[PDB]
Amino acid sequence: QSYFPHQNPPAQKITTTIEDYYQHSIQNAYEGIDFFWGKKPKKGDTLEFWYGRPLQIKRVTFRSGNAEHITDQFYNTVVEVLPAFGDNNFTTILHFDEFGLADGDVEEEFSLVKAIRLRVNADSKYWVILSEIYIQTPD
Repeated sequence: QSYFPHQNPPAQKITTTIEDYYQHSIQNAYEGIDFFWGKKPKKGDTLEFWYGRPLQIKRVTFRSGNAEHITDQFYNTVVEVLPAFGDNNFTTILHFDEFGLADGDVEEEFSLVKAIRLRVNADSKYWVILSEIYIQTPD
């Protein structure tokens, strides 16, 4: 599969500073339609999911690359959350690892969020794919 859809919590806003490729938007990937395909990430790029009410989350999964494009990962990129109750600063919860996967259980302290984002810490020589985005709730 080039893509693993999921029903994710409805987002109020989804922003990215990464130019996408035709029919491969970040909204498409979040909404279960098809994989995200972005041009080369740059230092400082973000991809953000904003929620209109506090959102309880249990696990986050961002799968970068896919079988046909194994290079097209998020490198040197963090997953951060903006807690619902706290100031306007995101906190890092995960990194894209040696498999290009950012996946883990969210600690309880960071689990009630206003936003989830990816933030890129270095330029990449490759395009980027998200083939799985799963914001798992306790429901």
